[PDB]
Amino acid sequence: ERPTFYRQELNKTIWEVPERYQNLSPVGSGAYGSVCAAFDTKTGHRVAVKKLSRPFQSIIHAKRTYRELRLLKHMKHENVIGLLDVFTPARSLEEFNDVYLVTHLMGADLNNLTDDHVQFLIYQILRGLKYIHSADIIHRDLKPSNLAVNEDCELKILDFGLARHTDDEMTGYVATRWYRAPEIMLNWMHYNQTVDIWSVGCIMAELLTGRTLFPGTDHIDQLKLILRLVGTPGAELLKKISSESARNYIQSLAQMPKMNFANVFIGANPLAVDLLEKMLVLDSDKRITAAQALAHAYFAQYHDPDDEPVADPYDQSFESRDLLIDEWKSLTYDEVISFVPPP
Ligand SMILES: O=C(O)C1=CCCOc2ccccc21
Ligand SMILES: [Cl-]
Ligand SMILES: [Cl-]
Ligand SMILES: [Cl-]
Ligand SMILES: [Cl-]
Ligand SMILES: [Cl-]
Ligand SMILES: [Cl-]
Ligand SMILES: [Mg+2]
Repeated sequence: ERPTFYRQELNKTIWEVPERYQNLSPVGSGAYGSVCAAFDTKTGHRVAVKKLSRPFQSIIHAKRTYRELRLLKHMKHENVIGLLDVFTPARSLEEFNDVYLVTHLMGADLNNLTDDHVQFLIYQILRGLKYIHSADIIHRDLKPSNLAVNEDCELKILDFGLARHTDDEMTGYVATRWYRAPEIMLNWMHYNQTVDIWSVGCIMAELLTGRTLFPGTDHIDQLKLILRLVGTPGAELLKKISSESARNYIQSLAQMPKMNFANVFIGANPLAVDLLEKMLVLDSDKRITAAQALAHAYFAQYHDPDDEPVADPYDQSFESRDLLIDEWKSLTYDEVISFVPPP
């Protein structure tokens, strides 16, 4: 049976939601969309409710809406954001126009530390990342503002199905670039899931020192900071930079050796230094993986190979499919009506 819906004026729009959701109030800066906090009377959770803005206005927007719903419906892991509910007030495909998504309300992020704290926080990021990567999903945007943390230090990874970041968003002295792997920052080559391990290394360093690792003022300044720490590329990696122009620019720089990480991260646990050296490798083929990193001695007090699960298979063949607006809309409607809530 369909629930009863009620209407309220929120975020310059009329919101129409099931009676179970009460005490709606706008929250956040708008970085993830148009979002309200609420109390869910069915589960007892404080929740975040997102109303999608013009979901089917173009082919690009319609496919992005379908992508967000597919990703959120798949993610079922303690250290990753999950979907509590999805709904529409429409009674048929013909009147379907708005989509609402519901998740747990998270109070703070990593921006808002003993060595034991660093162990637990990085362990949880890697546990969630092992799950994400087992489904052949690449996050691309791990950074402190995308990591929700509660009073008991428990952590969830955020940011799935939103618009790809623009060139302007990545320009200048901006946190949205400081965590990016060099091969994606400069479009050196076709990248893969190894980009996310670079980002984890940048996050871990910052928790240990209290300071951004590579706070570049622009793309080139940031590359210079990176190469000073990890060394200039050797002939093996240069061959793999398929961009002719990017390869030529790199060879204009004087060669530099990799620095001594024990003299950069002064006083840190030697096991933390060792792990950072294995994450912050310029050649992405040679970086440690999430599954390998969980078994590193730095995490000995938390690692349990019987409690680090992998994901069900995730079919993303739709990503290479060309459809019309109304076809993406119908696929999205089908995914709304088939949703089954978690236990
Ligand atoms: O990455 C996302 O899609 C979300 C992040 C948290 C804030 O907005 C959301 C609301 C509902 C479901 C998901 C999200
Ligand atoms: Cl209800
Ligand atoms: Cl609707
Ligand atoms: Cl951030
Ligand atoms: Cl992106
Ligand atoms: Cl030189
Ligand atoms: Cl699937
Ligand atoms: Mg993002």
